[PDB]
Amino acid sequence: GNNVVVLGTQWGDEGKGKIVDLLTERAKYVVRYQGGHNAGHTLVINGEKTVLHLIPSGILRENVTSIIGNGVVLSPAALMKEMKELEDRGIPVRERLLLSEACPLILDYHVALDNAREKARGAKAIGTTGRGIGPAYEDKVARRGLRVGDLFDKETFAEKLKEVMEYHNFQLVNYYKAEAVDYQKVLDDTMAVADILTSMVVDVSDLLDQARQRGDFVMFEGAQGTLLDIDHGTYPYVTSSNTTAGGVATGSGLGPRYVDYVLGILKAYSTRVGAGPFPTELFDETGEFLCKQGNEFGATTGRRRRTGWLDTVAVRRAVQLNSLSGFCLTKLDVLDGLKEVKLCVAYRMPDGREVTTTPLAADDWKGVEPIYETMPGWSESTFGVKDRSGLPQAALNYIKRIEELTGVPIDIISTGPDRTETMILRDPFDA
Amino acid sequence: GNNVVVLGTQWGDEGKGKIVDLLTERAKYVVRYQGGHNAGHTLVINGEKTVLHLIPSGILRENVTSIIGNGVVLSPAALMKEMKELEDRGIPVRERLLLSEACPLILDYHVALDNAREKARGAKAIGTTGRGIGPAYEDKVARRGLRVGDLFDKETFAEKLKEVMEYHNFQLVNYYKAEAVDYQKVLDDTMAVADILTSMVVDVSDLLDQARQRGDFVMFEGAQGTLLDIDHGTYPYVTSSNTTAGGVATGSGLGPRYVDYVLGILKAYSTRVGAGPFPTELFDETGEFLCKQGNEFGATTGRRRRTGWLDTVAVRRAVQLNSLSGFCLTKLDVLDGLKEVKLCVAYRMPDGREVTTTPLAADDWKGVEPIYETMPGWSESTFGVKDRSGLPQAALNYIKRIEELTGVPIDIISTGPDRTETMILRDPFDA
Ligand SMILES: Nc1nc2c(ncn2[C@@H]2O[C@H](COP(=O)(O)OP(=O)(O)O)[C@@H](O)[C@H]2O)c(=O)[nH]1
Ligand SMILES: Nc1nc2c(ncn2[C@@H]2O[C@H](COP(=O)(O)OP(=O)(O)O)[C@@H](O)[C@H]2O)c(=O)[nH]1
Ligand SMILES: O=P(O)(O)OC[C@H]1O[C@@H](n2cnc3c(OP(=O)(O)O)ncnc32)C[C@@H]1O
Ligand SMILES: O=P(O)(O)OC[C@H]1O[C@@H](n2cnc3c(OP(=O)(O)O)ncnc32)C[C@@H]1O
Ligand SMILES: O=CN(O)CC(=O)O
Ligand SMILES: O=CN(O)CC(=O)O
Ligand SMILES: [Mg+2]
Ligand SMILES: [Mg+2]
Repeated sequence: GNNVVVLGTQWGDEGKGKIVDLLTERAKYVVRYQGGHNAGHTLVINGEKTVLHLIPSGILRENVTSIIGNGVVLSPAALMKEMKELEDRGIPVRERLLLSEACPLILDYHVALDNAREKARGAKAIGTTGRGIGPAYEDKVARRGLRVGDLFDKETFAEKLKEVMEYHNFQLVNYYKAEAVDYQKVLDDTMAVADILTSMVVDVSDLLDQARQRGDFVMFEGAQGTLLDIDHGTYPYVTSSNTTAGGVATGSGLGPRYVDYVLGILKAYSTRVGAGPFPTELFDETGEFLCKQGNEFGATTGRRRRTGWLDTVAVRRAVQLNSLSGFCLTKLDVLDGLKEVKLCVAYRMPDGREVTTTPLAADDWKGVEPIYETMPGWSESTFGVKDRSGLPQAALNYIKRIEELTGVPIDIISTGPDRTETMILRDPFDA
Repeated sequence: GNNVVVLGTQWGDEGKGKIVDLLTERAKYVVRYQGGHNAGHTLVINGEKTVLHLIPSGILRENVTSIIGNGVVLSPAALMKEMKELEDRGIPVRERLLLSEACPLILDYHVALDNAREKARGAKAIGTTGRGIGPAYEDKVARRGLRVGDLFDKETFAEKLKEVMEYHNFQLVNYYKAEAVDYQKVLDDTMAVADILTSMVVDVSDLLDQARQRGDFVMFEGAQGTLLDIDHGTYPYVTSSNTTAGGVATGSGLGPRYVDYVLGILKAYSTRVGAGPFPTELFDETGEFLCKQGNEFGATTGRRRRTGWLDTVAVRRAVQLNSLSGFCLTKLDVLDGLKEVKLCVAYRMPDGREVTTTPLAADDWKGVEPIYETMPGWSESTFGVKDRSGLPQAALNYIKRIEELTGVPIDIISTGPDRTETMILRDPFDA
């Protein structure tokens, strides 16, 4: 179909950035619909690396108009920092990026709050990226938050900013005993980039509606992953937005009935950065192997990622929540050399029951044990293979099993960080 | 289709409760996906009235399983209050109601906070229903909020409740100078109903997925209305949840691609309860007429509702945001006796431009003027008419014009508060 959603079926870092950059060759628009700069999407073109955070992954293509939708919490600072970094590399961001006036603004005090809250949790810290994401979504739903639209009146903005900061600082100092955030500083930093930021404003809801009516190709790019979903993830160890497919509509304004295909980015194994339940987590040599071979370190915080086997129980939950149309199996090449590979096919509950369904809130995942199916690995190299024909049978079997267990086909297979180290068996845009 | 969404295309109170109760005769499930008890849905069967708030509008049908989805903020108090009221009237709520463990809990301190925040806004008060809705969504996205799932461990719950209340009370007394909320009282009130509440818990995401695979008829019932949407409504004069169609997926767990038909409940004229922009608002005799004839008073707060002409510009925004399949025109009977009727077809911006599109944030609606198309009214009574044949031509013309202006057909016409005072031209379930 014309409207394709690319999102993470696990705990993020599945390879959304690459696949979005890969598939947008035919797209007219690329749209981020939730999250903020907590995301870290890595693109590699002819060996050249690019890490995006707030800026959509279609920014490297000039035929594409990248769009930061209303569902996104936007940090003017982060935007300018990335804009300048990309512009110095020949990417004219301002010319291909548009954003929603309904976007909530992330400012310094949000970060201070983020840090304070994480501190107060002590050993039970969520392990946020400390980018102020949570607090920004909080001011939004509370209805005191600032939005891009507020910037259109420099005067009234300063007033609104002043009272909201008086509100937060009171808490930062009196309740948390932390430094206060300077009103004037935040006002100046923001005012220094107001004209640039506002010149990219557009009515995204309307734009996407017109694009749909014209049959334009639109790609929605998700951030984080399904199990980090504020509603359906391992609460409270989740992000504060809806990472699941439903967030596409709320975060862009496109009517939900206009989603044609949902592509789940599925990593051949599992990773998680931040605290929280991880049934198939490995602490042995294999885990260490995955981390090393997969270069698993947060593209945003650089923190070492927790590793584990692919979890079919957890992935099946992602199938139903996102009404997945197909998967894109990534980093299959990272498993090369393993004597055997395992995939969780069931959970052994603390009371002894065997289930094929996942617990909701984090607490409920306690004591849950993974039940594995063990398959033969392969010594052959699959790195960069662009044809299923060039893959070992053990790998094909592993692929087929995943499909059988999930009931969803694997339409794309990635064998390397580069845009071309991939094999598209079925393109979402014409499927 | 099998999955039909019924939601408000305006500012709420369009008549969602009636139409849901009307159409669920063929439904297996009815699902609320956002909001809380701030909603007020009025059902009238053979003259008998029922006002629901938290409880879905399919509760009066025994063949229907009502479901409070995860997107809903749930007040244990409100639930029990409604449960007992309905049970004393022969409606065995506990036997036909199921709810999500992922639902955030609304407790007394949320109400206190709600009241405090509204006080702090002074003359710029949002005009919330003071039910604690906003604060509950705030604790949720912040990830400190309590959920139905937490109730499964009475011990750990008290601990979690204790620390979150210490957090909020600090603010209530030190920052707002308001009374504190008693921890023990909240703990006892909640514990007094824990067993009842938890006995209705079910995995809603999974349930709806199985129901979809079986082809069961599912009706999603929205609360509030499109322009009250936290993202797309007249911010900050909106509710704190996504009232638009996209909220169906995030608030229930059903994959977005599984929405078959979206039915927009459209009142023949406009009403708004709470502060905020209202372009076609009438302060004359006609406005007073609408209020009186339409018995316009919040079914939840009893507050007099602001009235005005039907706004096609604002409604068109609802068309695209919700990817509407059709409308259900309600309270056509309330216009009987008017010499002429008007419908806004364009906006005159403050700078002089004529536009057919709506402003986003409230501030941006300032100075906006409505441009009307005036049509002849009708003296004939349309109350209770169950056949389009029994409607005056002027009414048919008014109906056709609405369709022409919006590009969406009016599949149902309501002519009275009773379930039967209606005419279904096309049923969403088989259309
Ligand atoms: N070996 C290998 N690396 C890949 C593949 N696809 C992506 N990567 C790399 O894996 C990492 C994924 O992290 P990240 O970019 O945070 O994923 P995202 O957050 O989903 O965009 C990046 O460093 C990519 O360059 C693949 O198929 N094979
Ligand atoms: N005259 C008339 N009243 C109606 C009709 N449909 C519903 N009502 C009444 O209009 C009111 C609508 O308010 P409310 O129930 O809050 O609407 P909701 O919040 O969308 O469910 C109720 O008192 C209904 O009984 C209709 O077609 N005609
Ligand atoms: O900062 P936060 O409040 O969102 O942290 C809350 C939890 O969310 C985790 N986190 C946040 N963003 C991403 C991420 O984004 P990507 O690159 O788009 O896939 N990939 C992986 N993990 C992520 C870290 C915390 O446990
Ligand atoms: O209490 P709140 O925070 O949601 O108030 C924020 C604003 O939302 C308005 N409000 C809330 N719920 C409803 C409503 O629900 P219904 O019966 O389902 O249609 N119908 C009409 N207006 C409503 C009142 C405030 O301006
Ligand atoms: O690329 C995003 N993450 O992995 C998050 C982080 O770096 O913490
Ligand atoms: O029926 C719901 N509303 O009208 C809200 C209120 O009563 O304030
Ligand atoms: Mg990443
Ligand atoms: Mg109502």
